[PDB]
Amino acid sequence: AMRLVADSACDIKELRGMVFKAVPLTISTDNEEFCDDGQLDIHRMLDILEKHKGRSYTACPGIDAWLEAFGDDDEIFVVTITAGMSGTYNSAMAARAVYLEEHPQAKVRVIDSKSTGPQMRIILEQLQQMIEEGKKFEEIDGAIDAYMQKTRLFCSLKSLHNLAQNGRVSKVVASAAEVLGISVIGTASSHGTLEAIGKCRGDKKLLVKLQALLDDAGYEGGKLRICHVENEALADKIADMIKQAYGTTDVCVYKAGGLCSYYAERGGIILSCETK
Ligand code: NA
Repeated sequence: AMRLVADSACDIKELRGMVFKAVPLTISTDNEEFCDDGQLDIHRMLDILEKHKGRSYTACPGIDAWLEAFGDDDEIFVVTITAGMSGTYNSAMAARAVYLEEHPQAKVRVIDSKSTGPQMRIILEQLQQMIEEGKKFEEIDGAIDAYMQKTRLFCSLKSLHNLAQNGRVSKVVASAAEVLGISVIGTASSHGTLEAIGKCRGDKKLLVKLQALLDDAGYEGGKLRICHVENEALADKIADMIKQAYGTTDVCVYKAGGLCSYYAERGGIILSCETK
């Protein structure tokens, strides 16, 4: 009975039909720690941050939190946010090291998603599908990396202040979004970093740019996952556009978790898809 584990950048807390545990990251100011778990009031956190004048920070999970999440299962897949932008992958590898010294029959694969959010979700769902198909651990461990090559992520961000203050995007890139009504469109790069594609004024222009990006990426109507930070309206417009243009039936629109809400910011969208 295999176990799936992911950091909270995956935005989800359950995978119906699977054994799954999310491991919280933490967002902090000088005054308060926000743990990205079931207790988090994200709307309140965003309100605090929008009027907070000082620096804010994020932290990866402790080794103890990973160990708790592994439980005592002998076959575990762990999906992490990109090693290109976070120490999360390393923390998971450190926890795996301890776990294997404590569980002699265990197999644990840590997967650097090279991404975040909905792309981590798509990976988790594919792991689930292969497990349900009866594939063995070693088959899944090989195959998931091949599957990941046929997935992409795009985002549209209305503010990149939190990314920029934490050194995760260049100032020049972030400055575009400082203008009211301008968003920055990005993709997950081959190095697992945020690659800015361009700027965009308004929802309709974003829909057209995304359609062009999806076409070029080899999108042909496969699985599509869209998370949003208090922008269900835009996420629903994107989903409608994609259904109409590509005939997609496997679509889910859902809310971002704490970590993705912090870095994508209010208004932000992130989407991931399977490609040919
Ligand atoms: Na903006």
